[PDB]
Amino acid sequence: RKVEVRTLFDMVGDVQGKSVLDLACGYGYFGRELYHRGASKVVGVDISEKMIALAKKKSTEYGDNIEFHVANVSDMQLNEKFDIITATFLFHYAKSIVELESMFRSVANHLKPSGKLVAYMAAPDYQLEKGNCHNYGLNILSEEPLQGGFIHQVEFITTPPILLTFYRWDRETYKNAIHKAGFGHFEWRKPMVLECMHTGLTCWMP
Ligand SMILES: Nc1ncnc2c1ncn2[C@@H]1O[C@H](CSCC[C@H](N)C(=O)O)[C@@H](O)[C@H]1O
Repeated sequence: RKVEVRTLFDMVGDVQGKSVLDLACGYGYFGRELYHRGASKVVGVDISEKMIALAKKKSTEYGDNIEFHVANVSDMQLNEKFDIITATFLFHYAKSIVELESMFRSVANHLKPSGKLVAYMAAPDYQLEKGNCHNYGLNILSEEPLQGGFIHQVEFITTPPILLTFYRWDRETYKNAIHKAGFGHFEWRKPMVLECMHTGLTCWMP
């Protein structure tokens, strides 16, 4: 998925001298890559004690300067604003519209004026009835309808196979969440390769 990574790095653009906050950072893969492209500062946040422990361990192996915090994005307080916030596969862990809105509000509160959010999530549009994504390597096992989205149980065709639950919020739910948070504008980023897929989201503060 080169164009996914390309779009992701295109969505972020130039990071030279930019402060980056990596939300749902895991062991800090993405923030670390932006550290090597000349980010002035990188901070990582994840809700998992396990992931942040492994992140700090990896930073030791790399001898990098990256700061890691255990926090829920919905109520995190770093007492600092950043040029760029990355939130790849964070928002489909939001179990409610209120939680989704909490997360966007928290992102906005940590953005410098004219700062941008770069996100990637399960396509808001996707409905099971349209067709399953076996070809893409993602098996949709169950669909539970929510007010303004769906709960999807997804099996990734791996060995062993693993089952993930996505809260797939529709475009309108996202638009309202982005609006309430006080973003100036945003757009959906959906690349098309020549010779089911996840969607990018870029949001700019005034
Ligand atoms: N409310 C929340 N706040 C912060 N991190 C969260 C969260 N809910 C889930 N996460 C974290 O989100 C991560 C998703 S997997 C890692 C995603 C990573 N940004 C990437 O693109 O590769 C998990 O590590 C999980 O612990």
